Amino acid sequence: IKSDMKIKLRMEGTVNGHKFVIEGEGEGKPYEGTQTMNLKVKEGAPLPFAYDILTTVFNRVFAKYPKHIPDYFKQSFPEGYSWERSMTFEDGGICTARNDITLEGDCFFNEIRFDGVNFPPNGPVMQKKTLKWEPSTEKMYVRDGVLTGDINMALLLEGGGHYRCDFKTTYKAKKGVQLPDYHFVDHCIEILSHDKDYNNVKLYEHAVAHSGL
Amino acid sequence: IKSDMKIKLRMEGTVNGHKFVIEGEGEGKPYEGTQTMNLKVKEGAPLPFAYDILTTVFNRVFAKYPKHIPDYFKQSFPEGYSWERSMTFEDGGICTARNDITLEGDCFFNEIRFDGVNFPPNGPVMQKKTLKWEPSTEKMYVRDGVLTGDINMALLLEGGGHYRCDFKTTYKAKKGVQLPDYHFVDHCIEILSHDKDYNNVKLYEHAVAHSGL
Amino acid sequence: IKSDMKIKLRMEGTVNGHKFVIEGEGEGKPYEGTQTMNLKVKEGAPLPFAYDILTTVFNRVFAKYPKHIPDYFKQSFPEGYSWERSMTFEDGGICTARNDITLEGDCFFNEIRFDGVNFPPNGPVMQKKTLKWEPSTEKMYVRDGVLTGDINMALLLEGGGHYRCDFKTTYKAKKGVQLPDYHFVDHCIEILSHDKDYNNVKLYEHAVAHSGL
Amino acid sequence: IKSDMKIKLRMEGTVNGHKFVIEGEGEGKPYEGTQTMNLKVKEGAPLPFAYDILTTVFNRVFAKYPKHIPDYFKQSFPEGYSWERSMTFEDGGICTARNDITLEGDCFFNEIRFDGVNFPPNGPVMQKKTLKWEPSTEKMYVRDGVLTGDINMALLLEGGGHYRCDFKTTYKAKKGVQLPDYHFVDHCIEILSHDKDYNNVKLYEHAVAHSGL
Repeated sequence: IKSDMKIKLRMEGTVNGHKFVIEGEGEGKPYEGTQTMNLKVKEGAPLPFAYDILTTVFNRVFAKYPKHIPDYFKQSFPEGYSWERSMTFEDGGICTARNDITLEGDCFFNEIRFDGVNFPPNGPVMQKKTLKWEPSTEKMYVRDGVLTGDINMALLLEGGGHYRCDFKTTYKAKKGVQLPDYHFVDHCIEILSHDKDYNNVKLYEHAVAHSGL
Repeated sequence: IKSDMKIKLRMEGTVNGHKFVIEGEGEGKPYEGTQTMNLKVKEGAPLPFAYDILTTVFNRVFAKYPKHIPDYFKQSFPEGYSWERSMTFEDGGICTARNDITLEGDCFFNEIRFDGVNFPPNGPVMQKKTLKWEPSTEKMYVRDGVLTGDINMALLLEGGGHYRCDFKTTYKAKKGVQLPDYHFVDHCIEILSHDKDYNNVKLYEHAVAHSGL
Repeated sequence: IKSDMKIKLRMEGTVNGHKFVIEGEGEGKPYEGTQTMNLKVKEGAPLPFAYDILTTVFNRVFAKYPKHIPDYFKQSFPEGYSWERSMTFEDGGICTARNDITLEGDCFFNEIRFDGVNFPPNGPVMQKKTLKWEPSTEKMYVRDGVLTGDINMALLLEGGGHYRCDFKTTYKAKKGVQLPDYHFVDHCIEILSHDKDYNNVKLYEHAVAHSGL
Repeated sequence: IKSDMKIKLRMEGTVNGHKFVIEGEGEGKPYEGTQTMNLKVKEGAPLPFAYDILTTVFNRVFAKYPKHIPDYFKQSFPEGYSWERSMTFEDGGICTARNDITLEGDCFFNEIRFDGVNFPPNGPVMQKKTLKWEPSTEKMYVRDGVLTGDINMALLLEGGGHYRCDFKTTYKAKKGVQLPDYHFVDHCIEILSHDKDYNNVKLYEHAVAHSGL
């Protein structure tokens, strides 16, 4: 894991019955906790739901970990790691997602599956009324020998107000690593640019681990 | 929809990272609320998780509806209907599932996707310690012009005790149908026979709609 | 526990900051699974929230248990039992409640505490837009040597539609009793009459235990 | 609200049927985001449950708010504010709590009610196996004209591992105040000293508001 790394991904999913495929190519700085990616809808264009529900699915290797907190993710390579996540929205929408992350040369490959169910037809996801995710702080703790992260996430909505989602992600190293004590990862994710129907999206994330107050 | 109907299905899914395909062929009696199916694992054998998590995913057409409760499901054909479901287990395991149900001649075809995440590695699902689902009563109510069913489900476990799961299923007719008032559907599902690793399973369900006490 | 029993109760609670006391006197038939009660607001009249949230707090002794299902509740007397319940509404409202049930002569005394928080100010509870609870089926199972009941409950709302609440009640006998296997209790509760601000309410419940389909 | 303020409180509650009263006296620095309190069990000693479940119930006035984030709490006085909270533990334990906060001279008075239900008898709360709350980051957002804070909280347990609780607190000013945009409050709470059965406890909290990464 070098100061500069490339990223490639493929997501296949279904949300509200709508099948899609998205591919991404980007780059990031693992030790600065930053990454940027260009994403293209390859099947199912135009997506009928809020693109924002996908974006946090598009790798905690890209998080700046201070010396005092063991870095579960960077420690996991070359073998790498996978994660699974549930996203429980406050109106009963539920998404499941996974990523199997491999490293070849200077490039992370991401094999992703995303599924979304029970979104109300007049809700902000199906009506595409989301603006952005707010920054967040993920709570990281060991459970059954692997790392779990829980996050209170919120989408800022058109015309004001927020739409809440609770994330639970289970991260699993493919080798033994030094496990961290309870800690936090601050995140900020943003769509830098997109075209009209989000067929093309440029995405960015900054993340930094810390020990709280 | 005749007194006797055939059923065919294909499920593709991933649970705990493990990819699989299962195909099923069966028959049922829509007006008696009964059905039986033979299921075969076509890819991913042997499944590393409790087969029981799948079984309720393997069609509320097969539910005996009395004259006084509009039958959302039978009314929906020939066009048919689809459903989406989240299954929230008490230990944080979450599954998402969907079925798109079509009718050709005397045969229902079921296109199914199933995804499971966040199952604890020492839990009853990953350790295959489930015996059966208990019978249940699904609560059916209209929400946003479509039908929602919520169920408090429980797996009876090896060595006693239960493992709870909450189902929320959204059922969507592909045409206009007379919508029912709040009602119930009693269910009982059972694996009639299986081989050692559940590569072959014979499954049965009985369901009856009612208006409660 | 005779064919006819009297009931007296006192509830103290706070909902949305509003303190109240309600007292009740009634009668029921334990073996027929029926009871009726007259309730009077003694402090905090007029209640600023939907009275319906209280009613299921105003004793599973009054449930008709068939010979084949051990009756945890009737078995518990003369010593009696207590219960605790959480009520999780779909809009984030949460109530907690408890009842300590004693028997003196032919009369059950009920010491009740009820607390409600996080109800949205424009929601159906604070705006008093509830009509009734729908009938329900409670799922009963043993957990840690005591009985747990889970219920998918729904309030029918003014102008149509439902408002969902999930009940979890833990029932604790004050002596050893034969524990039942997994079973169900059907319920129907209804306000028979009330005055304008629900200062006076006549309430009824019918409940019957069964083994499902 | 001065650089130094006094605090007095009274909590009445019931957890697992066990009634108690606790009184507290302390002091804090509202603009430094710190406070300390001495708490005494006045009724129900010795408490049969983990004292830690109470501690975050023992005032966001004591949070350091930077100039760029409107301070909902400090703005609310002299009239003051109240809050309600639900605490949803991962094993089904649920607590409800409220605080009505008044200011007289240099002293905040806190009228508190706390109720806890559905705690498993062999769980860490009833078995008193909690060590401390981990630091946290509360997510603050406006909803229905008032402020809501959600927190992923975790108790560190004896012998390792964590026990998760999700907090939702609704904060209500008793006058009009400038409402803040989405923000965060970092918290750290600690028991500085206690006697054997927690009849006497010295408690401390540090909290700082921020805008995330």
